[PDB]
Amino acid sequence: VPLPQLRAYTVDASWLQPMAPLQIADHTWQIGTEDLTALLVQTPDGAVLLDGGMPQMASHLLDNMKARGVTPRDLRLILLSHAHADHAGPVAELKRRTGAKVAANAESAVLLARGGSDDLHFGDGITYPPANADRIVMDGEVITVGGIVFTAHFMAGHTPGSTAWTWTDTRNGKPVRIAYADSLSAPGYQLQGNPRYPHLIEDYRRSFATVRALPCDVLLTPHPGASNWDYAAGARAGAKALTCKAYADAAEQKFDGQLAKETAG
Amino acid sequence: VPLPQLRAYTVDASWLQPMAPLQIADHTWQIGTEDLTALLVQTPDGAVLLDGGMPQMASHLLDNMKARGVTPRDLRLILLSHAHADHAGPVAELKRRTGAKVAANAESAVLLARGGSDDLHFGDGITYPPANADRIVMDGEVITVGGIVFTAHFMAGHTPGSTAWTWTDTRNGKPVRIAYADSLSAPGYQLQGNPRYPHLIEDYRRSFATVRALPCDVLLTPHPGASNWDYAAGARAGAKALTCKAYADAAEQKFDGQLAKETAG
Amino acid sequence: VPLPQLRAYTVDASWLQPMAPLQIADHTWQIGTEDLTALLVQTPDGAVLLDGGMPQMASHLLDNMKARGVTPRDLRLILLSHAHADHAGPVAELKRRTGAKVAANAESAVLLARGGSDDLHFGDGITYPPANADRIVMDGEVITVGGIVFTAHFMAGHTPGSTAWTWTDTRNGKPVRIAYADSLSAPGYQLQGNPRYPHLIEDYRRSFATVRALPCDVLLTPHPGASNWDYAAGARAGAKALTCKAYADAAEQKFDGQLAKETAG
Amino acid sequence: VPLPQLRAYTVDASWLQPMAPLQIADHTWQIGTEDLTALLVQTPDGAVLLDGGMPQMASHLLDNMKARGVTPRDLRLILLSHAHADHAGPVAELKRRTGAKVAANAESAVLLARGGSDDLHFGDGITYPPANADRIVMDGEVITVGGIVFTAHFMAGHTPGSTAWTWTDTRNGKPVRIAYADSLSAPGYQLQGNPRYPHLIEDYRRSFATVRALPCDVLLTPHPGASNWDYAAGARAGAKALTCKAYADAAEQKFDGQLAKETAG
Ligand SMILES: C[C@@H]1[C@H]([C@H](C(=O)O)[C@@H](C)O)N=C(C(=O)O)[C@H]1S[C@@H]1CN[C@H](CNS(N)(=O)=O)C1
Ligand SMILES: C[C@@H]1[C@H]([C@H](C(=O)O)[C@@H](C)O)N=C(C(=O)O)[C@H]1S[C@@H]1CN[C@H](CNS(N)(=O)=O)C1
Ligand SMILES: C[C@@H]1[C@H]([C@H](C(=O)O)[C@@H](C)O)N=C(C(=O)O)[C@H]1S[C@@H]1CN[C@H](CNS(N)(=O)=O)C1
Ligand SMILES: C[C@@H]1[C@H]([C@H](C(=O)O)[C@@H](C)O)N=C(C(=O)O)[C@H]1S[C@@H]1CN[C@H](CNS(N)(=O)=O)C1
Ligand SMILES: [Cl-]
Ligand SMILES: [Cl-]
Ligand SMILES: [Cl-]
Ligand SMILES: [Cl-]
Ligand SMILES: [Zn+2]
Ligand SMILES: [Zn+2]
Ligand SMILES: [Zn+2]
Ligand SMILES: [Zn+2]
Ligand SMILES: [Zn+2]
Ligand SMILES: [Zn+2]
Ligand SMILES: [Zn+2]
Ligand SMILES: [Zn+2]
Repeated sequence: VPLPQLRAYTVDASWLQPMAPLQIADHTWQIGTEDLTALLVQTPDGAVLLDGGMPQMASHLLDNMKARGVTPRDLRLILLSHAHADHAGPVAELKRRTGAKVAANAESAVLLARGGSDDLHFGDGITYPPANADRIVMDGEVITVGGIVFTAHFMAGHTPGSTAWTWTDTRNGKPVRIAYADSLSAPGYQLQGNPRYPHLIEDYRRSFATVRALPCDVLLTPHPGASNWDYAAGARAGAKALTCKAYADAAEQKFDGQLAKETAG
Repeated sequence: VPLPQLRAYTVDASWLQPMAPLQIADHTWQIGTEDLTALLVQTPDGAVLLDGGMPQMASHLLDNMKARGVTPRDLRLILLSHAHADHAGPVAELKRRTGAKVAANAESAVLLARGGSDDLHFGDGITYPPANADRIVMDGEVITVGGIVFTAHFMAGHTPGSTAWTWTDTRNGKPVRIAYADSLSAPGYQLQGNPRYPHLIEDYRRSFATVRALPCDVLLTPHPGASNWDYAAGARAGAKALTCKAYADAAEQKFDGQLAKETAG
Repeated sequence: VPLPQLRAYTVDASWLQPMAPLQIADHTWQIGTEDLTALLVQTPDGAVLLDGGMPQMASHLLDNMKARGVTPRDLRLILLSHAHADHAGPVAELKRRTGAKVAANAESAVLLARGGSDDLHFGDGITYPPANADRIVMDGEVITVGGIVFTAHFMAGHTPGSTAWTWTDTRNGKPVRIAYADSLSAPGYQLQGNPRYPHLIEDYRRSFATVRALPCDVLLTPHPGASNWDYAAGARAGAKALTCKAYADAAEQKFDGQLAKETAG
Repeated sequence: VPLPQLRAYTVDASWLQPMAPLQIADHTWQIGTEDLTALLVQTPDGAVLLDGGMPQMASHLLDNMKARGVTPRDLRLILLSHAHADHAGPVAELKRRTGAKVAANAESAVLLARGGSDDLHFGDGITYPPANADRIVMDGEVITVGGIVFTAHFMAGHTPGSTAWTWTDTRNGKPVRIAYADSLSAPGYQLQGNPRYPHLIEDYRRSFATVRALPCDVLLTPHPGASNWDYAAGARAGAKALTCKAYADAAEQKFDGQLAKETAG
């Protein structure tokens, strides 16, 4: 009886289904797949990418950038929700193929630099090519690209370094406060008395309150389903989107249910 | 007119004045200099070092370890208060010369890995040889060596990764709850509206409350003067030591004064 | 049509088939699998591991170490042939679970730290958890553990950082010069005019000459088949082993054939 | 008697004396100080910087770049001769303040990432802010920016990762093959039987032959004096410059003399 083969990180096909760029606001586009968010924000001073999805999405992202008039040298900055393989997967390759630099908090930078290995909950089960951050950000710090101001809001829980990114774009000339809020799930996590994350519950509870209070005319999430987006629905892709308040409340109710089930288990 | 020469990080002589090991508790010793703490905790399962002081202290620390019966292979773990040159200075060299592995939180690990460069407040003015952490710890996580349990208590402010380490040793057979609380100073820092540390004030205030509540029969600090230790006073070195409550209260009063002076400046 | 799923690095079952420790010399043991070498050298001053095989082999290696009387704290040093997933796979996890430090040359250290990603020939197709080296070695440098002297002999080609490690053990009291020579294969490589490795051919040719001249009473290789070892053959496992001269000559003949086939292709 | 203060890395004033850009060829400029080379190559596709000199030179380099019409975003690539503090000093800060990415060989990348600490010959005596390489290059590999092709020629000795960079620019319309050859000095080095660099002598001898054979209409060196440049001499700054052949021969004669003196010492 040999040791088991390594198991590839396989996902639902919709997570890997390419889509053409979908406009969210005047200068903000969804350029990932049907079920994984990768946001391109285009400024006169270069482009920002928030998340890249899975490791195998790099070429697709570059194709969609080209379709939008963003060449590899024009990509200046990569920001991340959190450093798991299904959101930061292609960052190392993107850095090699573009001018982009990565800004992230210390927790996300440490996890990215180990390619998602030694995860607090997944171990080495879900890894990806490691990448280095070029700039470390603190909670509430802003990064400004072409007069678009991105604010980091730490919302630890799903990962220690989970971050919501907020900025203001326009839509029909009017300002739109966009909130890219990270995942608030705890998939298979041990929540209570976890020796690798002793204050997990307290961090999640603080993160629900953080998300509830974000400036949030439009909420987007790394898994669009979490905020009720349907990237395949065209002109109605965002019609059913949740508010940040509703997203936080739904995540807290689910979390409270998981806590109760863990106590019973 | 040439550019200025690089300026060495020079310190008061007492900070560099070697001392013989000073016993703090049954298995805990001060082995640094007169004015910089470096704590050696000896267990049947190897030795732990908390801080090393300045970069040039490595050989002295190794001498004091040998005097205590700790060879290079017996040093198993290095913990840090914070990753500035006067506390983590010799860690890289210690790792090369001993069996020791470094455990630190993500913020301290990132700063250590850049040798203290790009400091939020000091820039590149105070650097030291970079070192890599071998284990990343979360707030409240414990590390157990030979039945001595070290608990990390994050107290961000002086640096983002500032940590208090607590453990229980014995003294005349009775348990002694030791608290190695990090610095609570803000030397020359811009406190209000600091773009590199937007929530600095909130973090300091939370850290005062954290220090005030630590299990703390005996408080030690990286600069012994901060907790009223006098490592040169022999059998009375710890006689005047502050409680954790008094240390936090003194640090908060000083901080409030600095805030008021900054507003006036 | 979605993007392809990630493909796991799957291997022949014999590569993953655990075996009990097989004694090579008085203090040198094969403790990996039937078809992947992982050498444990036991000294009074701690144990050295040369290679670990595939990522999923860590627990098996630790079991075999325990069977040999080597606890996790007794493992002092990990050396590598080259930093591909089937030889350095479990190094990150071994470092987390033992006292071991990694010594490697700069090329191997860079590849290990990126977990085998951005490989000159494999791209990101064959990755593993990244690890950091604790000591960088130069060509011909020696590392001495308990009076066993390990000499590094660089033999670039299969990877830039490919290394042969030599040491002298005993067998029936007599000295035995052991040569752990790295792979000399070029599996699917573009050999001529490779922009990522312009001097590939020259390096391979120099490496054949290096291997031919190693001190080599007993040759071992990361894939035992390359040196005609059969780890499942018990008391005759090493009976058919090649000399270093024969191994180099066979590798050069195969390489010359591949060159000719590449020219024709 | 306290431990000694840290000693700053101080240098001759001419090494820190700013100069205005000095044109070497149509698109190649010396933009460092009077006695430290920092070469700016301007292409329609961005600028390349080869070396930056001392750590405190970053702002001066950026000023000279601006004077040349190169903004921070236009700097695309930093190449290095070798990763000592007087040549790679300001690279970390340049990466933070510009769009530049660093390409270097593995040896130079490892030394840069430790900020010059644990030097084979200097120990920790000469350190600088650590930086990460974005691309690793192999011997003979080319990097092309705006149709300027830079070729790496490894010339190990002064450091393991010492590199000569060659490219072709124009001067009065005619092609000029420029050779930026690294230092061939061994200042205070133990040459024979050095355990940290066993093949030092062989590497230096191979490097003399490499430099002698470089394409070399114009030779430049990190210390301009080594190639008989006088950056303060205006229109005659390069008039007395050595050929690559003469530079190698002078370095070999000096090296042979040092070998003989070491034997006598
Ligand atoms: C297990 C999911 C996956 C993992 C993760 O990011 O933790 C990844 C390692 O596989 N991404 C998820 C995340 O929350 O970031 C978790 S939760 C899962 C993702 N979407 C599934 C269906 N719900 S939804 N809201 O998108 O319609 C639930
Ligand atoms: C400027 C001091 C120094 C610096 C630091 O750690 O920030 C170091 C970069 O120089 N270490 C300090 C610390 O708090 O950790 C600061 S505060 C300074 C240290 N001890 C001085 C005298 N007070 S005491 N309490 O020790 O008697 C004040
Ligand atoms: C493609 C093989 C594998 C790869 C490698 O190390 O390059 C790994 C990424 O899959 N390990 C090999 C090595 O040489 O190190 C190559 S060669 C292959 C290994 N053993 C196979 C059968 N020959 S043998 N000599 O062992 O009987 C050939
Ligand atoms: C000791 C010098 C210095 C050191 C170095 O790069 O090794 C640095 C750590 O201080 N830079 C040098 C180099 O070669 O790269 C060495 S040699 C020294 C530099 N220029 C001095 C005068 N000779 S010259 N040829 O420039 O007129 C000799
Ligand atoms: Cl481009
Ligand atoms: Cl020892
Ligand atoms: Cl153990
Ligand atoms: Cl700019
Ligand atoms: Zn996730
Ligand atoms: Zn996810
Ligand atoms: Zn400090
Ligand atoms: Zn201090
Ligand atoms: Zn291989
Ligand atoms: Zn292999
Ligand atoms: Zn040098
Ligand atoms: Zn120099």
